[PDB]
Amino acid sequence: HWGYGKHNGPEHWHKDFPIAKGERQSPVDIDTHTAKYDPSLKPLSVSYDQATSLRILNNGHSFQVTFDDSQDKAVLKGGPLDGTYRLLQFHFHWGSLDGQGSEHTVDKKKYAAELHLVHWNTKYGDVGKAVQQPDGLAVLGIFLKVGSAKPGLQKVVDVLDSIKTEGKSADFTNFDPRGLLPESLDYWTYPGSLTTPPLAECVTWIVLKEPISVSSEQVLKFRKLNFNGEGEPEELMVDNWRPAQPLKNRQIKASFK
Ligand SMILES: NS(=O)(=O)c1cccc(NC(=O)NCCCCO)c1
Ligand SMILES: NS(=O)(=O)c1cccc(NC(=O)NCCCCO)c1
Ligand SMILES: [Zn+2]
Repeated sequence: HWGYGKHNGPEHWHKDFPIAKGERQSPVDIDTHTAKYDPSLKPLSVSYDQATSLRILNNGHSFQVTFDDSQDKAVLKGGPLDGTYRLLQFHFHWGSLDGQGSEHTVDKKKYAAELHLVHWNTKYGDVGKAVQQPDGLAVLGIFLKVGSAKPGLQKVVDVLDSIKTEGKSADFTNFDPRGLLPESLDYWTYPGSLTTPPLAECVTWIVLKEPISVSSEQVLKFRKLNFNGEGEPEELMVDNWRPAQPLKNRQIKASFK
């Protein structure tokens, strides 16, 4: 199957997912001197008060926390978005070294990791329908920088021992994703895609200006996860990021000056 190694990684994906070479692929480099401030962009509305987390799981390419999206509990609205998008899951991408790991870059700078909070457009009824639409998903991307610890991440970090290998999952109820946000909601936005197969061109990307700070010990625990399943040769889950893709006929807009 696909992965992030030399024999199944991003340079190979197009052979099974030809949209990998499409017109609105993600991630991209955000050139801060080419992004345009758009004073028409509304502030984001992050309404996570009623979020209901369910499980945390190792799916062989990241770890993911899932949420009950059977009704408008945790939603993302405003910003560039029309209508209401429900939080479905979040997951991360990270590096083997602190100078790499993020998918988006800022002026070619790579961050140690990147958080993706994945939301789907309720007008399409279910997520499978949404992924077929150019405005079906909104992913809120947040950079992780190595510095002080992020207290709202520690509960995630402390359970990763229990989902070391692909296919493992654990209960992860009563987790508050608001603890993963930075102070500012200033953002860049552009139309793009999923950054993993199937690479569907269905995502409004909203990337926050302000990174969150996580400690070295927190990101070390990401790097102890495994791509493999139990009983298989161990392969550390590191460098699960796609590099920046051609911007092509797109403009990145900024909500701030
Ligand atoms: N899904 S994909 O990235 O297009 C892809 C393309 C080519 C091979 C793979 N999987 C592979 O196993 N490639 C190398 C073979 C190692 C066999 O044990 C996935
Ligand atoms: N990395 S991302 O653009 O935020 C994103 C968001 C939502 C879905 C995906 N891609 C996938 O879930 N691919 C399915 C992989 C099958 C095993 O879990 C990527
Ligand atoms: Zn992602």
